[PDB]
Amino acid sequence: KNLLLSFFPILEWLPKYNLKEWLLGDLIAGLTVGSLQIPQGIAFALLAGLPPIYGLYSSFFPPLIYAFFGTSRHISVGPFAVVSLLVGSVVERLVPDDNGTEARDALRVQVAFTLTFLAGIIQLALGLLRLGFLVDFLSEPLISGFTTGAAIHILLSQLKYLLGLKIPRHSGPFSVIYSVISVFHNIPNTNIATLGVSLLSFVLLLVVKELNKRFKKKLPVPIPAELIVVILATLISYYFNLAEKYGVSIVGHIPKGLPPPSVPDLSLFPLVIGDAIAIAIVGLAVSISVGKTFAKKHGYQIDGNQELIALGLMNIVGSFFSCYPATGSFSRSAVNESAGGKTQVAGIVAALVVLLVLLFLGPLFYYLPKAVLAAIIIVNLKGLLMQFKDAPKLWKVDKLDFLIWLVTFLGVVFLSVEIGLLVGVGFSLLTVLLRTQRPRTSVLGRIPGTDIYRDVKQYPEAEEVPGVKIFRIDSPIYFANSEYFKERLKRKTGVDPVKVLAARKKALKKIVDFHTLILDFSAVSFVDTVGVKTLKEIVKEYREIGVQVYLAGCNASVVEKLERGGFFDDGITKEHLFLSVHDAVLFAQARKALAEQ
Amino acid sequence: KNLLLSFFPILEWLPKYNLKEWLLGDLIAGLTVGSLQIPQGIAFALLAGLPPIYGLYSSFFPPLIYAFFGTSRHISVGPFAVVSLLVGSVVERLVPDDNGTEARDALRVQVAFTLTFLAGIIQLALGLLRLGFLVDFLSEPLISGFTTGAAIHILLSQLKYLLGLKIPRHSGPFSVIYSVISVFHNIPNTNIATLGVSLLSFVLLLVVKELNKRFKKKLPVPIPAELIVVILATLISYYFNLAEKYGVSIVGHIPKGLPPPSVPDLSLFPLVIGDAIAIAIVGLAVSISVGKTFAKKHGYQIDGNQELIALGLMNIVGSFFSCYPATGSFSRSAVNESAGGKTQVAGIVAALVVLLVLLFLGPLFYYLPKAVLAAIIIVNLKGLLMQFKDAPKLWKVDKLDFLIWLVTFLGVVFLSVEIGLLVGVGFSLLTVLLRTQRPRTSVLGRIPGTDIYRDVKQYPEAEEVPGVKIFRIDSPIYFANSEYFKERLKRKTGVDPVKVLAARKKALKKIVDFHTLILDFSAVSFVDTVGVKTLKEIVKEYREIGVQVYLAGCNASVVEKLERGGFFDDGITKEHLFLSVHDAVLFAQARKALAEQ
Ligand SMILES: CCCCCCCC/C=C/CCCCCCCC(=O)O[C@H](COC(=O)CCCCCCCCCCCCCCC)COP(=O)([O-])OCC[N+](C)(C)C
Ligand SMILES: CCCCCCCC/C=C/CCCCCCCC(=O)O[C@H](COC(=O)CCCCCCCCCCCCCCC)COP(=O)([O-])OCC[N+](C)(C)C
Ligand SMILES: CCCCCCCC/C=C/CCCCCCCC(=O)O[C@H](COC(=O)CCCCCCCCCCCCCCC)COP(=O)([O-])OCC[N+](C)(C)C
Ligand SMILES: CCCCCCCC/C=C/CCCCCCCC(=O)O[C@H](COC(=O)CCCCCCCCCCCCCCC)COP(=O)([O-])OCC[N+](C)(C)C
Ligand SMILES: CC(C)CCC[C@@H](C)[C@H]1CC[C@H]2[C@@H]3CC=C4C[C@@H](O)CC[C@]4(C)[C@H]3CC[C@]12C
Ligand SMILES: CC(C)CCC[C@@H](C)[C@H]1CC[C@H]2[C@@H]3CC=C4C[C@@H](O)CC[C@]4(C)[C@H]3CC[C@]12C
Ligand SMILES: CC(C)CCC[C@@H](C)[C@H]1CC[C@H]2[C@@H]3CC=C4C[C@@H](O)CC[C@]4(C)[C@H]3CC[C@]12C
Ligand SMILES: CC(C)CCC[C@@H](C)[C@H]1CC[C@H]2[C@@H]3CC=C4C[C@@H](O)CC[C@]4(C)[C@H]3CC[C@]12C
Repeated sequence: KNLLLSFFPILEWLPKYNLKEWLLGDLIAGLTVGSLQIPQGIAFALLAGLPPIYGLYSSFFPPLIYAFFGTSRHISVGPFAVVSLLVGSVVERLVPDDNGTEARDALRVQVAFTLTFLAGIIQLALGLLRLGFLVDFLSEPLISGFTTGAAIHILLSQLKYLLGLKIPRHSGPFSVIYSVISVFHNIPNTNIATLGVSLLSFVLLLVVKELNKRFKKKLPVPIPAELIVVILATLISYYFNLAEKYGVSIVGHIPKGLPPPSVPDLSLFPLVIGDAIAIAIVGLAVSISVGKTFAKKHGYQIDGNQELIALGLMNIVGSFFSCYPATGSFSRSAVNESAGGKTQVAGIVAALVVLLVLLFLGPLFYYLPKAVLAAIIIVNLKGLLMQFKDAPKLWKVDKLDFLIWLVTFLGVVFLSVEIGLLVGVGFSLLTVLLRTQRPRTSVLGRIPGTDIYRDVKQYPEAEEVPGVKIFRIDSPIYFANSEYFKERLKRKTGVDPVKVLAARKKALKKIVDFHTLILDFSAVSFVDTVGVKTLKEIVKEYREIGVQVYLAGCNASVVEKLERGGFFDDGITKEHLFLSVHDAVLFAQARKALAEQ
Repeated sequence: KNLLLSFFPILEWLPKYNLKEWLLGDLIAGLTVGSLQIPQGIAFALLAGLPPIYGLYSSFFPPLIYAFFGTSRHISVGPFAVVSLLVGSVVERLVPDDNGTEARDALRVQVAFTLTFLAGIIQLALGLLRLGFLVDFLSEPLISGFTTGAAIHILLSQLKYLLGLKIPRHSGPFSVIYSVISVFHNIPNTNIATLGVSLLSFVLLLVVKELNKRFKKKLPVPIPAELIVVILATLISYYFNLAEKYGVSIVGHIPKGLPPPSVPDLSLFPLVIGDAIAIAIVGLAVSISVGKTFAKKHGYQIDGNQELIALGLMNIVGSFFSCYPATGSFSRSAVNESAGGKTQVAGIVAALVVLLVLLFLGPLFYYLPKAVLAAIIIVNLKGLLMQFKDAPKLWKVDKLDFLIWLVTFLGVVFLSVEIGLLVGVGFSLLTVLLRTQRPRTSVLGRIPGTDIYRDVKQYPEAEEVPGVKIFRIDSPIYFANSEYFKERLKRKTGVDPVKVLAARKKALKKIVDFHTLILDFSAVSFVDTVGVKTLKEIVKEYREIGVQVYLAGCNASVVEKLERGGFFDDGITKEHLFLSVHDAVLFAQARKALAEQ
């Protein structure tokens, strides 16, 4: 049925695939992105603490399962920097670095699989419960700040491998600080051959990227920079024999064959559930952003709920077949699009490229120096570091949107990467309250010879009507701004009804300008519980000094809430609800005349 | 100067004190409230873990120092149940129950003094920084829930002393549950003589309270119930010798003489700063509520800032002279008023009554059974338990105000009393966002033969103007509700400008009803940063399909924010800001006519 085809998009979009103007483009794109996934795969695997094959596994399985369940047409899923950073934190925290290496690595990969499992389950859940609207609450400033912060950590991590130092470090509170000073202390312990192969690597990378960018096409497929750098460097470190002589650290044994089916031991569930929640939220945020970017630009739509289901299935399947959490990324996605990716056929093609390297090529990457992997990670990190361009832009336009960006970024650099995200998100939510908490109240008068009413301060043309004081709040009346409203009503109408009643009673036991306040509720989007209580109070007080309160403006839902909340018995009737300020004004004047006689 | 007289209110209100119609009333009230403070003082001291004299000290010093710095005229400050509960938690947590007794008691009273100190400093601070407006954010449902929850704990605590069991218990997560089952297990270990003196005590208390309530005045001063019950019971337990024979636990030695000046050792500052923050916030909340209640009822005003300074000075002085945190309370305050309290002279008088009992009477309360103290605490707790009457009231009117009450109460009973308060307060703040997050949007039309515009669904009379679509949100446009606004604008105007541009471009590369949207911003109280960005987007999209967007309504502050945020260059000019929907409608129609020719 339509349910089965919507819960497995492949069965809808694959039959309609036109093999003539697309298949060429998707195969080019697949080869381009596979050439990119192999080096980065292994890189991002080291950054995460796991052995190097996990990057090849994470680059093979995820993109397939997403091709099946996925709605986006330009996203490439796989191992991406920030998630790898988060997985790494948890691994090295639950398995410190202290036969021995294989024992530690076995426990490491078990922690990884638990993280992948839980992160997939959370994402799957959210998508089944149709809570995919909550990925809108993750502002773009929030996510810019968080990814830029996380790229500062990932840059500092890869300095140690790039020089050849053997520094231990942490990801805990203020860890970047003592990590950078740790590297400044140990810079005399620099391996010189490791700095050699690092700088050689960067030179070849920038040369090939600039060359294939500026120089002539003469190619259906672009020049794969990272691949050829890994290849030249592994050959150089095998011939000149860097590993054993000069002491340059190399990638270990990469085992041949398909992944082994494994089981995430949920014995570690209470240790890792917190960081699995952070992985899951980061993954959704980044992947769905990218989905939406390319969907907007190419004139189609993604479903946020089906996207959550797809990413969750991909992680859970992967958890079973020896992977770590994948996600989409704007880099691979841009590369996949610029190469001429049209469907998820490109994802399937790229995964077959990683498959043939898992199976055959395999242990030729024995003599690959870890410095060439660190250099690849630093040149990929350009993307996220160029987002510092966004702190001035936000600054100019909206300063609360610039604070979301700064709080999140500082929170991520100079505390934890989990805590950064949490504090950022909280601040993001609070900015809506700070926008609505001192709203813009006004006293309105009639423009002469027109039956429109506008602010009397801002439009000096407008004159107040005799006997009728009209006031207009331009916000919801809720818990955040309701005391304020009642204050500003008593200050801009120039009357406090309880003080006036006190003076009247004092004078009567010893022995106001207006007869009608019209509240214009055109901009009251909603009222909550405190709101209805505050409006009850205002009406009761102004009944006591003998002033009718008419509402002129109320939307349907605000009238229904006022009614449930019991606003329509204490003096006010539903016949004091008018459509526009004018209709209330007329009615007010008329009652006054008919009562004069 | 006026500063010195406002920073020491006594120097203003004391000279003007008329000695003829007031001094009698205040002396009656002072004696009534002192008769109440002695038994309760000692009671609340046991409830807090400290030795019994601390209640007499806390009943003597605080009321004096508040008389000097205080603005309220009917509040009585002193030891009150809920704060004593909180101090007790911290004491027995930092000093578990395991020569030995004096050593433990010395460390106990040191913890107490640190709490009093810090709580006074926090309250003093808040009042100097003029942050006394933040005590408005503490809803009445919040505080009803929290005090009712805390009275459940205080009732369960005093069951053990009332029967004679020797149960240990905690205040940690779900502690009420295992505390009640602990008492159900150990009910066979009931002392029978202790249950005797408990039930005797309650009988005498209810008899004397009912008697002096219903029966004839024949008295300038009411009958002090708690005092005469403590007196009869101590004499009974001395004559019949309950302590040694039948094993009834008694109050220890009450030492004679004034307090010793002490120093709160801030060596414990990092252990107790969290609970000192809870003490401080509870104290302010309760004391200032009461201040405001009696100020409203008697036709004067308190300053919230001067109240914070007064309560903080009182706690800091007291911390030095061997006290534990005091606060106002509605019970003593009601007793002080009903007796005929007119000024803080009543507080000074009551403190002299406690002074003469500290000095002289003193160790006659050796043979006082602790069961008579527990019974006094249970009959005083009536006050706070009758607030369960507030959960149905809130239920009827506002269900979000009923949730604030329930979340806080359940949070306090079935988790910690600190955590209850925190969760309650958070929920309280979030309810304002939930009120304003799906506001009431409308499309407005002109009432025929009137120049007022109101909802076309709710007022079927109103007709839309040709060419002009008028929409009105009734809320702030901030982070919480801004995506919603833009959705409902495209749904109720029946046009999506980006889809319309896409269709137009598709048709043009192969080869809407209106010309003007008027947003009525009369109820937009405020706009925040996300708000200005969302309004930029709407205007830019509707410029692209060739529809002018006019704003008709905006208050001063919303126009200034739109201007800073850069809203007034991307198509919109400040001449598209009108006063009322009518003036915009006229201008819209007119432009359309003048362009037809
Ligand atoms: C993605 C990254 C982030 C991670 C995700 C984080 C996830 C965060 C999750 C967030 C949750 C978000 C969901 C809320 C949706 C809003 C819609 C809404 O509530 O409208 C209402 C329906 O809803 C209700 O009112 C139903 C309430 C009943 C439920 C409790 C009963 C249990 C009783 C005992 C339970 C005891 C159990 C004990 C167990 C120990 C409709 O209301 P209405 O009448 O139309 O008028 C109101 C005004 N509006 C709504 C119209 C504006
Ligand atoms: C130390 C650091 C801590 C970080 C915390 C960060 C701060 C938290 C951030 C808060 C953001 C919002 C979270 C609150 C979610 C409310 C859920 C809800 O709607 O359920 C409701 C009742 O369900 C309940 O009874 C909920 C009771 C508690 C809520 C648990 C939330 C998860 C965090 C737990 C953490 C556990 C920690 C484990 C140990 C550490 C009903 O759901 P509903 O769907 O609305 O029902 C109506 C149906 N429709 C129609 C509306 C659908
Ligand atoms: C009681 C129980 C509870 C316990 C208490 C809990 C306590 C909670 C405390 C809560 C705090 C509440 C106070 C906020 C008051 C609101 C008024 C307000 O902000 O209006 C603005 C003034 O304010 C500002 O904008 C000033 C911002 C500058 C400060 C930071 C600079 C430092 C730079 C580097 C620092 C580095 C240091 C590093 C250190 C490690 C005026 O704004 P505006 O231009 O008029 O327009 C805006 C709109 N409005 C305001 C008009 C609506
Ligand atoms: C585990 C449980 C934890 C419970 C936490 C509960 C959740 C928290 C609840 C949050 C409620 C709001 C708290 C935030 C207060 C903002 C302060 C502010 O305005 O300062 C600003 C900058 O100052 C800063 O740089 C602030 C940096 C951090 C804020 C600290 C808050 C206290 C909690 C710390 C907890 C420490 C924990 C210790 C170890 C546990 C400037 O102040 P300002 O006056 O606006 O300046 C402009 C001047 N006028 C004109 C406006 C006056
Ligand atoms: C998309 C590609 C082509 C970008 C170009 C890559 C090469 C040519 C350039 C541009 C991006 C550059 C890196 C971007 C980020 C940093 C961090 C900074 O603290 C030191 C320089 C360093 C490490 C740069 C070194 C040189 C670099 C790798
Ligand atoms: C270094 C980390 C903390 C990033 C934070 C950078 C922030 C604080 C800096 C970076 C660039 C800065 C902007 C650079 C240029 C201008 C233009 C000038 O006419 C007004 C200030 C303004 C708009 C600056 C505001 C502050 C700013 C946004
Ligand atoms: C203000 C005064 C006069 C109120 C009257 C006090 C006496 C007569 C009455 C009314 C208040 C009563 C107590 C109020 C609260 C409770 C808790 C409940 O779980 C058991 C009964 C118990 C313990 C009551 C016992 C009798 C009691 C002490
Ligand atoms: C026992 C603890 C958890 C206190 C919670 C009590 C709550 C859930 C109960 C207590 C009394 C109840 C109210 C009692 C009477 C009525 C009148 C009826 O026409 C509608 C329901 C209504 C309004 C009930 C709503 C739920 C209610 C408020």
